Amino acid sequence: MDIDPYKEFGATVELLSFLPSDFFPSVRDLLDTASALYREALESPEHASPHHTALRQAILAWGELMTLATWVGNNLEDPASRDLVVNYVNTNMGLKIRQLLWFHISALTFGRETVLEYLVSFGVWIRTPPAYRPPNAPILSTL
Amino acid sequence: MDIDPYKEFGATVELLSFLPSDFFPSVRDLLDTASALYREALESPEHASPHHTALRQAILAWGELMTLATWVGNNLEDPASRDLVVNYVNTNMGLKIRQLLWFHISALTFGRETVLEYLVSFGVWIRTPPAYRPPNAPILST
Amino acid sequence: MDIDPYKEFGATVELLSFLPSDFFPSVRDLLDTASALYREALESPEHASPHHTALRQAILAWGELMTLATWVGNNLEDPASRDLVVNYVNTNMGLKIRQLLWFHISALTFGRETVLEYLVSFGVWIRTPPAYRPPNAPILST
Amino acid sequence: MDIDPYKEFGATVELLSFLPSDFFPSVRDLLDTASALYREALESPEHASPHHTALRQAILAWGELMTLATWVGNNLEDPASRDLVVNYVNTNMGLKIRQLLWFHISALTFGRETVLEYLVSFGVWIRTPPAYRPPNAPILSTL
Amino acid sequence: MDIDPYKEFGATVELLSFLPSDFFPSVRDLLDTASALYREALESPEHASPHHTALRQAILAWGELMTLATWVGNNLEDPASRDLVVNYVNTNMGLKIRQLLWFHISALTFGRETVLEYLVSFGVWIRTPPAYRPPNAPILSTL
Amino acid sequence: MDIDPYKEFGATVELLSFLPSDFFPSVRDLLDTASALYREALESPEHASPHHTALRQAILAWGELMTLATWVGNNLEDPASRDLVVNYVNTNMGLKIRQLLWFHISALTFGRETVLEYLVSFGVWIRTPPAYRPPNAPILST
Repeated sequence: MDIDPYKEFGATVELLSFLPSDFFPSVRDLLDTASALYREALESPEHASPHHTALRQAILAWGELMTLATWVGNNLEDPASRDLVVNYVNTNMGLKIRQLLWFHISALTFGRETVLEYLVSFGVWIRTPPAYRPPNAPILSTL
Repeated sequence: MDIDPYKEFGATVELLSFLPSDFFPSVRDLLDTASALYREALESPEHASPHHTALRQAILAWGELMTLATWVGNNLEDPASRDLVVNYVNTNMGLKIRQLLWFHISALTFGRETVLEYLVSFGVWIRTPPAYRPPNAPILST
Repeated sequence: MDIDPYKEFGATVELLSFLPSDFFPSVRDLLDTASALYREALESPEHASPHHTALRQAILAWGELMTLATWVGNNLEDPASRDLVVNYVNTNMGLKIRQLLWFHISALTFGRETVLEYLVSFGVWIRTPPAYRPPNAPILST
Repeated sequence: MDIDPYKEFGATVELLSFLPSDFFPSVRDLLDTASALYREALESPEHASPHHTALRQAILAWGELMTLATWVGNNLEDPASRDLVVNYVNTNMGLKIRQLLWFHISALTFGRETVLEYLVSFGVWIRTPPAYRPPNAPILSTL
Repeated sequence: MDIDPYKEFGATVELLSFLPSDFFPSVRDLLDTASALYREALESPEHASPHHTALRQAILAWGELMTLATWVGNNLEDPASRDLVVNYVNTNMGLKIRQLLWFHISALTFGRETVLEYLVSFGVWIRTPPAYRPPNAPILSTL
Repeated sequence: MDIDPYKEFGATVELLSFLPSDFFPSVRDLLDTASALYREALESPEHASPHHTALRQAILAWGELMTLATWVGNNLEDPASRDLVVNYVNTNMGLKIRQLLWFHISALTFGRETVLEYLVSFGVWIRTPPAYRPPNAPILST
């Protein structure tokens, strides 16, 4: 069970490790986006796509991790350990959760095919060194 | 954002508030059962039933948390915070992950409706004093 | 070569990893039951169901191992190695042979699907703390 | 329950005790043969013939006996007992398991009828003393 | 024989001397992208295109070379020679492996004709002196 | 990417490693044969068959390894490391490249099915003992 979360969505995780951290914007932005755009889809008792379901589970998990951060904030005495822990959290689990959220929400809004083709073109782009790399990378949209 | 992860299956988090904490099992056994019964359906490219997807994401989350715990165990100095964090994980977040995993596993194998009937029958069983309560609470099979 | 002997029946060795060791019964009683219920179908020339074939080969293997144990008991000098080997057989290899025999016997008599349901229901029963667990775990019959 | 493992395959064990040990080659050769030729049949969750099923069970049993040998190798102090035990193993259980494996795999590759007729002719052959016995015994093939 | 490997696909090594070295990105990025895209089709027991087959052979070649690198790292004593071997490998032979990977992967995604047109357009781009050279080097897209 | 390159042609490294290593000829004679027969087809602009393509890429890999060999021979100072590296190459990677080249060449000349049958028959020949084995090993041909 080395399970790939994207295998049922056509892609893999090695695909997405090509592109950097900074392209993934803040967790709070993605959560607010998801809420504002698809609260009707999330809260309703009908699953339109498995993207929505994994999105629900990821949002719940991230809420639990925020509870973890708060609990460690309100109980531990050593500032070093607390800072190190929250740094690890908001860096690495931030990376992974932002990745997952971006993929699911992008595939919903713009379509699975378009996202896969975008990631193909981006993997071709960023894998080019600066000399022959264009300065303004591809951007995402439907048509 | 105020989501109940069970809203899409007819169930509700309040419905599991019937069940106590101690009832749900250790995590290692759950993961072992899940793998040994559904390895091929998990790793394969198919969302044959969305319970599979929830199980995928839950297992990945628990792996992420185990990586967190190991990272903390092999980097920090004060063992107080270390053991405290490990305890907090394995108790409190273990509760949520156990809830979610148990539910989705039971729904995969035995069926959603039968699981709902199991939960409500257990709530009837436990909303009852000890004496007239039979000592063999319901456990499920087909 | 990495074979699971249960792969051909929808089951999996990981699925039996739910069950503990002590649960499965002594070997002599299993062999007695097997013979007394299926002597004619075993010795007869017919592979009416492949569980019969697995049972044949398993009984022959256990007879081979009992012959091994007797051969060691009536040829060696140091009783340490003697009793050690006998213990190792009757515990560790007994585990595998008991697993295999119990499964194939239950599948012969009661049915493959019902046995799978039995295993998963037992896993639900045991992935549960002691208190809310009923003290009458499922046992099977028709 | 003096069960014959071959009664459901047309033959018996007294049939095969006519022919010698040496005709059965090494266990490792047979296992590697079985793997190389029919890993797709073994590992798949579909039983094509009861030969395959008994083959699975025999391979698992032999793996367990190898585990037995290793365990005795790693725990006992008396070299005499260890050597005697492993000798018994690789001689006698070697004989039986090689017999079983050869029969099943041969019947699969070449057919049950051909194997039974081969064993008939061989029992007629080796049961002849050297004077009137041919020097180059029968060999196995389809056509 | 000095086979021109790109000869089946209308392309040349002369066509690749248009491109500089730095244009090709790091090998780990290539492998990660290739995995996350087409891991299933690679491990799939089917030859979808000769591109796939050459890609499989090249991945195995790189695996052999990295295994060699690890062996030499874990057994050799003369350190300057060791480091020089490692750098020589991962630069000089990594270059050609990157050429191979990039070509076949881009041909899989976007098509052979498109890659050829890309290469000749890039040649027109770089063979222009830097003054009147436009600032945007072309890249690829399904847009 | 647990890749086995022979999957495109109905075989595996395990099916191929069923033979010993000594059977596999030296790489030099293989390149001699392959060149002196199919140089015109392999340098051609034509994907005549995937066997040719795997052969092309494999020959590139081996030529590049020989380039490495010459670089090492003409640029290191410590001859011990030179010997270790070079003989390690021609043993370990020599084995794999020999296997690959022989497979694809045999498939070109005689045909895929025939080479598979030859592997099977030769292995069953060589592992079976000589007395009851056929007197001569089979040798593949149309």
